[PDB]
Amino acid sequence: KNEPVLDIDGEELRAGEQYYVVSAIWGPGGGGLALGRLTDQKCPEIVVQRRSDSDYGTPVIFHNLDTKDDIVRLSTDFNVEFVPIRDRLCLTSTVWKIDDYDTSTGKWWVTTDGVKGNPGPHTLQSWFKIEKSGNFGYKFNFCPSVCESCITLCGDIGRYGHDGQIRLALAESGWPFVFQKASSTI
Repeated sequence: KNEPVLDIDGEELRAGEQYYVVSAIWGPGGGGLALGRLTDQKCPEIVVQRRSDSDYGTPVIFHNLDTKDDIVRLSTDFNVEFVPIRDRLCLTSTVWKIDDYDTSTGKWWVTTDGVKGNPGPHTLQSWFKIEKSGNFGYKFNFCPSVCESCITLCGDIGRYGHDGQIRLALAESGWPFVFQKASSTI
Protein backbone atom coordinates (compact mmCIF):
# COMPACT_ATOMS: atom_id res chain seq x y z
CA LYS A 1 0.00 0.00 0.00
CA ASN A 2 3.06 2.25 0.48
CA GLU A 3 4.89 4.00 -2.40
CA PRO A 4 7.76 2.30 -4.29
CA VAL A 5 11.38 3.46 -3.97
CA LEU A 6 12.88 4.41 -7.33
CA ASP A 7 16.37 4.11 -8.84
CA ILE A 8 18.08 7.00 -10.64
CA ASP A 9 16.44 5.75 -13.84
CA GLY A 10 12.98 6.22 -12.32
CA GLU A 11 12.25 2.51 -12.26
CA GLU A 12 10.95 0.92 -9.07
CA LEU A 13 13.40 -0.83 -6.74
CA ARG A 14 13.03 -4.61 -6.83
CA ALA A 15 13.43 -7.09 -4.01
CA GLY A 16 16.20 -9.55 -4.75
CA GLU A 17 18.04 -7.22 -7.10
CA GLN A 18 21.53 -5.72 -6.84
CA TYR A 19 21.82 -1.97 -6.44
CA TYR A 20 24.54 0.48 -5.62
CA VAL A 21 23.66 2.87 -2.82
CA VAL A 22 25.13 6.24 -3.85
CA SER A 23 25.33 9.48 -1.89
CA ALA A 24 22.94 12.01 -3.28
CA ILE A 25 25.71 14.59 -2.85
CA TRP A 26 28.73 14.87 -5.18
CA GLY A 27 32.25 16.17 -4.55
CA PRO A 28 32.43 16.17 -0.75
CA GLY A 29 29.26 14.10 -0.68
CA GLY A 30 31.47 11.10 -1.36
CA GLY A 31 30.71 8.04 -3.40
CA GLY A 32 28.81 4.86 -2.57
CA LEU A 33 28.72 2.29 0.21
CA ALA A 34 30.82 -0.82 0.81
CA LEU A 35 31.99 -3.41 3.28
CA GLY A 36 35.11 -2.29 5.14
CA ARG A 37 36.90 -3.05 8.37
CA LEU A 38 38.55 -1.36 11.33
CA THR A 39 42.32 -1.55 11.81
CA ASP A 40 41.93 -3.66 14.95
CA GLN A 41 39.04 -5.98 13.94
CA LYS A 42 38.60 -8.38 11.02
CA CYS A 43 35.05 -9.62 11.49
CA PRO A 44 32.21 -8.83 11.30
CA GLU A 45 32.78 -6.13 8.66
CA ILE A 46 31.32 -2.64 8.90
CA VAL A 47 29.45 -0.31 6.56
CA VAL A 48 31.53 2.47 5.00
CA GLN A 49 31.29 5.17 2.30
CA ARG A 50 33.89 5.79 -0.39
CA ARG A 51 35.35 9.31 -0.13
CA SER A 52 35.89 9.55 -3.89
CA ASP A 53 33.12 11.08 -5.97
CA SER A 54 34.17 8.23 -8.31
CA ASP A 55 33.68 4.89 -6.48
CA TYR A 56 30.13 3.42 -6.15
CA GLY A 57 31.31 0.72 -3.71
CA THR A 58 29.79 -2.71 -2.98
CA PRO A 59 26.24 -3.39 -4.22
CA VAL A 60 23.47 -4.36 -1.85
CA ILE A 61 20.37 -6.50 -2.03
CA PHE A 62 17.07 -5.81 -0.33
CA HIS A 63 14.93 -8.56 1.18
CA ASN A 64 11.36 -7.49 1.84
CA LEU A 65 9.83 -8.29 5.19
CA ASP A 66 7.36 -10.34 3.16
CA THR A 67 9.42 -12.05 0.45
CA LYS A 68 6.29 -12.22 -1.69
CA ASP A 69 6.10 -8.55 -2.60
CA ASP A 70 8.88 -7.63 -5.03
CA ILE A 71 8.79 -3.84 -4.59
CA VAL A 72 10.85 -2.03 -1.95
CA ARG A 73 8.47 0.52 -0.49
CA LEU A 74 8.75 3.61 1.65
CA SER A 75 8.54 3.17 5.42
CA THR A 76 8.37 -0.55 5.15
CA ASP A 77 10.84 -2.73 7.09
CA PHE A 78 13.41 -4.76 5.16
CA ASN A 79 16.81 -6.43 5.33
CA VAL A 80 19.89 -5.17 3.45
CA GLU A 81 22.75 -7.43 2.40
CA PHE A 82 26.07 -6.46 0.90
CA VAL A 83 26.81 -8.79 -2.02
CA PRO A 84 30.61 -8.82 -2.12
CA ILE A 85 32.08 -9.95 -5.41
CA ARG A 86 35.22 -10.82 -3.44
CA ASP A 87 35.48 -14.06 -1.47
CA ARG A 88 34.44 -13.63 2.13
CA LEU A 89 37.19 -12.40 4.39
CA CYS A 90 34.84 -13.57 7.16
CA LEU A 91 32.13 -16.05 7.99
CA THR A 92 29.95 -13.27 9.37
CA SER A 93 26.89 -12.27 7.36
CA THR A 94 27.06 -9.15 5.18
CA VAL A 95 23.59 -8.35 6.46
CA TRP A 96 23.23 -4.89 7.99
CA LYS A 97 22.60 -4.63 11.72
CA ILE A 98 22.57 -1.71 14.20
CA ASP A 99 25.51 -2.32 16.58
CA ASP A 100 25.40 -2.03 20.38
CA TYR A 101 25.94 1.45 21.85
CA ASP A 102 29.53 2.53 21.33
CA THR A 103 29.94 4.26 24.66
CA SER A 104 32.99 5.97 23.20
CA THR A 105 31.24 8.25 20.67
CA GLY A 106 27.57 8.52 21.63
CA LYS A 107 26.68 6.80 18.38
CA TRP A 108 24.86 3.61 17.34
CA TRP A 109 26.92 2.26 14.44
CA VAL A 110 25.64 0.34 11.39
CA THR A 111 27.42 -2.95 10.84
CA THR A 112 27.11 -6.51 9.55
CA ASP A 113 26.49 -10.01 10.89
CA GLY A 114 22.82 -9.21 10.66
CA VAL A 115 20.14 -11.80 10.28
CA LYS A 116 18.03 -11.83 7.16
CA GLY A 117 14.57 -13.22 7.87
CA ASN A 118 12.44 -14.06 10.96
CA PRO A 119 10.74 -10.76 11.77
CA GLY A 120 10.37 -10.28 15.48
CA PRO A 121 12.56 -9.81 18.52
CA HIS A 122 15.50 -12.05 17.80
CA THR A 123 16.30 -10.13 14.59
CA LEU A 124 15.29 -6.61 15.67
CA GLN A 125 18.64 -4.95 14.89
CA SER A 126 18.52 -6.18 11.24
CA TRP A 127 15.39 -4.41 9.96
CA PHE A 128 15.45 -1.02 8.19
CA LYS A 129 13.20 1.39 6.27
CA ILE A 130 13.64 3.87 3.46
CA GLU A 131 12.27 7.41 3.76
CA LYS A 132 12.39 10.37 1.40
CA SER A 133 15.04 12.90 2.45
CA GLY A 134 13.21 15.98 1.19
CA ASN A 135 13.55 17.45 -2.32
CA PHE A 136 16.06 15.07 -3.78
CA GLY A 137 16.61 11.59 -2.52
CA TYR A 138 16.31 8.85 0.03
CA LYS A 139 17.53 8.40 3.59
CA PHE A 140 17.61 5.09 5.45
CA ASN A 141 15.83 4.90 8.77
CA PHE A 142 15.88 2.42 11.68
CA CYS A 143 12.46 2.16 13.43
CA PRO A 144 11.37 -1.54 13.35
CA SER A 145 7.70 -2.59 13.77
CA VAL A 146 8.36 -6.37 13.41
CA CYS A 147 7.80 -6.62 17.19
CA GLU A 148 4.59 -4.89 18.29
CA SER A 149 5.73 -5.23 21.91
CA CYS A 150 9.45 -4.27 21.70
CA ILE A 151 10.63 -0.77 22.70
CA THR A 152 13.37 0.00 20.14
CA LEU A 153 15.58 2.88 18.98
CA CYS A 154 14.25 4.98 16.11
CA GLY A 155 16.31 7.35 13.96
CA ASP A 156 17.52 8.56 10.62
CA ILE A 157 20.83 7.19 9.44
CA GLY A 158 23.48 9.82 8.95
CA ARG A 159 27.17 9.64 8.34
CA TYR A 160 29.99 10.42 10.77
CA GLY A 161 33.77 10.36 10.40
CA HIS A 162 35.53 8.14 12.93
CA ASP A 163 39.21 7.09 12.90
CA GLY A 164 39.61 8.02 9.25
CA GLN A 165 36.63 6.15 7.89
CA ILE A 166 33.10 7.28 7.12
CA ARG A 167 30.58 5.20 9.03
CA LEU A 168 26.82 5.18 9.33
CA ALA A 169 25.20 5.97 12.65
CA LEU A 170 21.82 6.96 13.93
CA ALA A 171 21.31 10.73 13.80
CA GLU A 172 18.47 13.20 13.68
CA SER A 173 19.44 14.34 10.18
CA GLY A 174 19.60 11.40 7.82
CA TRP A 175 22.09 11.56 4.95
CA PRO A 176 20.57 11.13 1.46
CA PHE A 177 21.05 8.47 -1.21
CA VAL A 178 20.01 7.40 -4.71
CA PHE A 179 20.10 3.85 -6.09
CA GLN A 180 21.78 2.55 -9.26
CA LYS A 181 20.86 -0.81 -10.79
CA ALA A 182 24.18 -2.65 -10.95
CA SER A 183 23.96 -4.09 -14.50
CA SER A 184 23.55 -0.64 -16.11
CA THR A 185 26.96 0.48 -14.98
CA ILE A 186 29.60 -0.25 -17.65
